[PDB]
Amino acid sequence: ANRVATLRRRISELERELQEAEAGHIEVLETHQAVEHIRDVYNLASSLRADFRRVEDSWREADRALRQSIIGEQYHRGDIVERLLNDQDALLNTPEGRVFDSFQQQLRQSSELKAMSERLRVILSHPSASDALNRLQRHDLRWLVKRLVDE
Amino acid sequence: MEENTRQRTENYISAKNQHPAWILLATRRAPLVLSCLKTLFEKSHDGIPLEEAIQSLSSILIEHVSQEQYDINQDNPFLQASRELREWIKRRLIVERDGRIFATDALEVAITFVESLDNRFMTSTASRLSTVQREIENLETRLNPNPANRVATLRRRISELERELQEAEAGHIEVLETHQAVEHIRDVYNLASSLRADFRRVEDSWREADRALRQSIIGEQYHRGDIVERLLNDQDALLNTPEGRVFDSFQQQLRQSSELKAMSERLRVILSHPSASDALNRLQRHDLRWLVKRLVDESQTVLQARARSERDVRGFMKTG
Amino acid sequence: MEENTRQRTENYISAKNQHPAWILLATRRAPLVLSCLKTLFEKSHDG
DNA sequence: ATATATATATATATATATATATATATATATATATATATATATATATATATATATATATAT
DNA sequence: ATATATATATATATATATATATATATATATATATATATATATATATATATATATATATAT
Repeated sequence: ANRVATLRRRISELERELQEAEAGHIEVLETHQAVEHIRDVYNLASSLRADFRRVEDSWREADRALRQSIIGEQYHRGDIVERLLNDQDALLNTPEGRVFDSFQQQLRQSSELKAMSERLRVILSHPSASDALNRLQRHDLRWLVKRLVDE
Repeated sequence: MEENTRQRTENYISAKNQHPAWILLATRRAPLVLSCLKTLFEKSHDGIPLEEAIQSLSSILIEHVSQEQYDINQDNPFLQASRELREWIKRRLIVERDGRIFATDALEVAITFVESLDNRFMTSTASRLSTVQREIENLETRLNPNPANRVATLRRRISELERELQEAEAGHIEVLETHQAVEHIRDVYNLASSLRADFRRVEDSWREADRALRQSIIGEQYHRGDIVERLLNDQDALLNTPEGRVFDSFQQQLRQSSELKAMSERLRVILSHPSASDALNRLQRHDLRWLVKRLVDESQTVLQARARSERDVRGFMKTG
Repeated sequence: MEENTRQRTENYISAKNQHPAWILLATRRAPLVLSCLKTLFEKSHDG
């Protein structure tokens, strides 16, 4: 009931915005606020790239721990046969691996990524963006999807 | 210009030799100082009454009696705390104002670095990839003024929402599984807690503008020549473009009390979910619970500071 | 947790001595190293 | 006239030896800087005595 | 009622002790830089062994 009520209020709000738009009450952001919004969206986007280098370290640490445990257990086969029969990856580093895997599941919805890539270029084509972000930042934000997928 | 990189190297050298945050992290006692300062400022809501600060710092020093390697004396923790507070005030990483102590930008940056060393909240997450998607989708609709595009976007989003409503009517709704809820709560805490970051810097910017204005007035042997340009308008003389106007726009959103009323209930409702027990520790739950009031109180303090500075500089262009 | 009040100083003491990032910020040559590395990795994060 | 198995010639690849330059590990010396210790001076707070401003009690 | 003595409110002067502020000098730790020896790596000349290419020669 709460879900349907919230969606019913949201759809009515969108209808009101549509009614205003039909009347011609469009108001785009000035430069003063467009610069701020562009900077904010840049500061959010650039964080997606932050933790790729730590997932690798966590997985390597799990690998070293697993090998040391295997060597230490001089007389136990049950643990290794348990590991091998499991269909899951041997390096279940819960704190980082699972979050990264769920993030990858999102990265593979190419429909959203294409729209995001187009929107990046369109935003960077606006006159205000040249003042909001210097050259290097504009370049970095322009190639975000490519480097995300490559990493 | 490529020489900007060499200029950046010079800037880094200057920051190394002059910035309180980098200065602190290079000393041999930095771990103890940072731990004590964080333990002091962690629980607080708005500054610390100075006397209250002394007692808490002395109690913490007593918690560090076993740490005698840093000269933590048992004879009198009160005197030690009194000495330490002035030691840190002299380093201008904590400041004294209105009978209470605050943490300046340098200490905030240092603590953010230290506590982001190892166990920081993950930013590379599906939740943030949805957040940036939504935000970038929203920004484009407001960057272009074409009416056909706007109406098309609205009349397609209406169809999406209508389909989702029809599906929810059939009962196909679904809630977050425990791990998604944990991740989303962590991401939302990471977003919300960042609003409070820049209050300690707006004040520095306004003080910088005030000092620049006074230096410009005093530096001309004949003040009347320039005072005319300043006093010709009734608006605030602290016209700090870099941060003042951004903060003013942020106020222009804070004063919409309806959003705050909704947020106050929504945050506590979110914290009521069982998964919030695991996603956030007790301290983070406390900080996120009172964040709505904390932002407003901090904004009132900052606005009062600006009012004081503007009034007391207007009392200076006159009589000059 | 409550025991964090005491464990945090040990954690920070270990970090200041072990973590490469905090070691680098403590050396006397840090600014040059940071500027050179930032310039190296400015153009490309792909490796 | 082609396959199929030796034989010979040639080229390639490898091993040995030496010369030259560079990298790494270890040890030591040096310098710098940090932090501390020490010494001195001054500031602040409290206590006690006297002076100035104002009023009341005691003895006859 | 007169005459004497004392007390109350407030400040200033002087002394005592605590504490902070300032400066200097010192010891210490540490970073760092250098030097030495050793090992390692690359290049060139030559000897050695392997492999391939070409041709001869048997059998169909």
